[PDB]
Amino acid sequence: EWEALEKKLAAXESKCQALEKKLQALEKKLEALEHG
Amino acid sequence: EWEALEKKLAAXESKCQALEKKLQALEKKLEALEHG
Amino acid sequence: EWEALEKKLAAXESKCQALEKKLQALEKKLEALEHG
Ligand SMILES: [Zn+2]
Ligand SMILES: [Zn+2]
Ligand SMILES: [Zn+2]
Repeated sequence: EWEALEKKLAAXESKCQALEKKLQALEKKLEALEHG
Repeated sequence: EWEALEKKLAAXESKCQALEKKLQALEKKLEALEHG
Repeated sequence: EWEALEKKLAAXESKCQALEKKLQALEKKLEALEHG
């Protein structure tokens, strides 16, 4: 299913970008603890 | 290689889902420190 | 665009692998705090 694969890849991209931002948010909190 | 691309995309999905759960597990530990 | 989808999937893979390593790096720092 070609069109379904295109959409799956786009969802792939969205989920990774959301995880990158969630990792940055946790890094901010961890750094506050590390330098507190 | 069409069939190889389908499988690569499925592995893609599995790895992201595993990373999302690993991020949740680290968030739990960080929150315990933040509110300790 | 078949060739563009192949490349997008490869970028997908690279970004997940980079995020896995970033999560490991944050886990190392969190563990230092947790056992400090
Ligand atoms: Zn630091
Ligand atoms: Zn908190
Ligand atoms: Zn620990």
